[PDB]
Amino acid sequence: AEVGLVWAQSTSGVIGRGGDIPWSVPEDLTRFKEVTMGHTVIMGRRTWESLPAKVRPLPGRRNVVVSRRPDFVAEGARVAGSLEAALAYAGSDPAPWVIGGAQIYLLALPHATRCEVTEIEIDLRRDDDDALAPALDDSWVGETGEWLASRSGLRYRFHSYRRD
Ligand SMILES: NC(=O)C1=CN([C@@H]2O[C@H](COP(=O)(O)OP(=O)(O)OC[C@H]3O[C@@H](n4cnc5c(N)ncnc54)[C@H](OP(=O)(O)O)[C@@H]3O)[C@@H](O)[C@H]2O)C=CC1
Ligand SMILES: COc1cc(Cc2cnc(N)nc2N)cc(OC)c1OC
Ligand SMILES: [Cl-]
Repeated sequence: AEVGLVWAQSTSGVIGRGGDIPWSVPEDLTRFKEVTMGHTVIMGRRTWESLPAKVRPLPGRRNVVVSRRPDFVAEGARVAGSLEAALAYAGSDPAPWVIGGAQIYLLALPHATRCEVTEIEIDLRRDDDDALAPALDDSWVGETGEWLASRSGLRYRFHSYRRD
């Protein structure tokens, strides 16, 4: 099983602020759908909460929420008490995806063999309570696309990385 991580970050490494994603780049949500469609999507409890209620569970995917609380309620999702448990509920899924947030990416990173990153050209100065992207060392190899204009007026680009 190829455990993948998918996220969007500013160039500075911010993925979340004030419980939200601090930009609007539609092309990123489209990409996210394209990558994750048909697979398990594993998320931390706070990410689950960040999603608008009507958008969740994410359709066409098996949703899993990681919590320490074995009685946590996620309507339309399986709740798991660890990342290892989350990966077990993925079953025979050949390519489960971890979809955030900061805490869960760090948990998953040792299992991961693929990362799909959208970089957003926005000037965000890291605050103390920002959610931050994991750093990838050079065991990770891949390709970086060209800068693209979003409908938003910001630029973005895709990075695809893998390791054995
Ligand atoms: N730009 C992007 O690509 C994305 C951005 N985000 C943003 O990221 C932020 C959320 O990230 P973050 O705050 O780090 O939270 P997470 O989504 O990573 O969830 C953290 C929670 O996961 C549970 N948890 C953590 N570690 C463990 C463990 N070892 N075992 C079991 N459960 C565990 C806990 O839930 P509990 O307390 O219930 O036990 C904890 O509160 C939001 O702002 C969101 O909008 C999210 C997804 C993608
Ligand atoms: C489809 O809507 C959402 C998707 C995500 C997760 C996510 C979004 N973009 C990327 N590139 N990777 C991800 N893991 C996170 C969200 O909010 C925190 C979303 O709603 C706004
Ligand atoms: Cl990067």
